[PDB]
Amino acid sequence: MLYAQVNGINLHYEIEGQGQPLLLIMGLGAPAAAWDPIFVQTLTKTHQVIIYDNRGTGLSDKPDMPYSIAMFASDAVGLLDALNIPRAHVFGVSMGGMIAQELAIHYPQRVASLILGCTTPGGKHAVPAPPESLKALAGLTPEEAIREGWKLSFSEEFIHTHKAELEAHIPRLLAQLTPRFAYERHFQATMTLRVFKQLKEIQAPTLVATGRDDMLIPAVNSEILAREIPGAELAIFESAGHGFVTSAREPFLKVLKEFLARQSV
Ligand SMILES: CCCC(=O)OC(CO)CO
Repeated sequence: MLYAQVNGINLHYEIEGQGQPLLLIMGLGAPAAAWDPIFVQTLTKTHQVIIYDNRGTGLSDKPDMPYSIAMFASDAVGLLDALNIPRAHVFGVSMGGMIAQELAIHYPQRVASLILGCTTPGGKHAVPAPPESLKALAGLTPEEAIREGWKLSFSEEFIHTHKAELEAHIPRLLAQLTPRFAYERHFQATMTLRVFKQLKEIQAPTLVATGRDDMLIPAVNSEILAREIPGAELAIFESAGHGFVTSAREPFLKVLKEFLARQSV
């Protein structure tokens, strides 16, 4: 129901809670509805949490044009401008983490602190998973694509013991599908990231976090990020993968809240 007009397009967002602003940036082809709800609701107790649909996703406009990480970052800053927020804590997951890096480099004045979740600096120094594995875009229903996607983010035992919790998220994901053309624009956007050499210039206090057994974005990329960014802290969660925000939710909340309690806008 709420929209901000940014760079000539409409971006759907939701904002909740009181406290310092915390902007959450979601990954490849994923709308705000993809956020773990307990994670987001818990953060609203201490922070004013902003979530949103990147262009191409959810209820935002979906222009069929080349997308880039710079463009996504410009959209995020424009959202903050529309909300009249001069400075925000930024947490980005996966491609959202790439957007966050771009924000910290090119718009440092807008970024109070930086949290980089299961992400990568891209380029020849990064380690990707096979492009093949990013086929959670098949011949499958959207529902069965989501269930197959869980195998990339969660262990078999986690999927078994948390079945009801995972399945309850399906309707929220199916409510606004990312169309194939937009998904491809997001995928190509991931190859426009040119930040490795500039990571050392990031001034924001930084936390880098991932699951050790991430099969989609190898966890070594977090070690690379943490090494390059001055003063960056590193949190690797042991029995967890790409879906660590869900499968390591309480340990990550504890680390994230402790990090944020030492920060300000
Ligand atoms: C500072 C803006 C407060 C605001 O209007 O949003 C509220 C109500 O949704 C939650 O933060």
